[PDB]
Amino acid sequence: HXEGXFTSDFX
Repeated sequence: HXEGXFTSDFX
């Protein structure tokens, strides 16, 4: 799970 890393893509 990308816990606290949703912005990963937004980059």
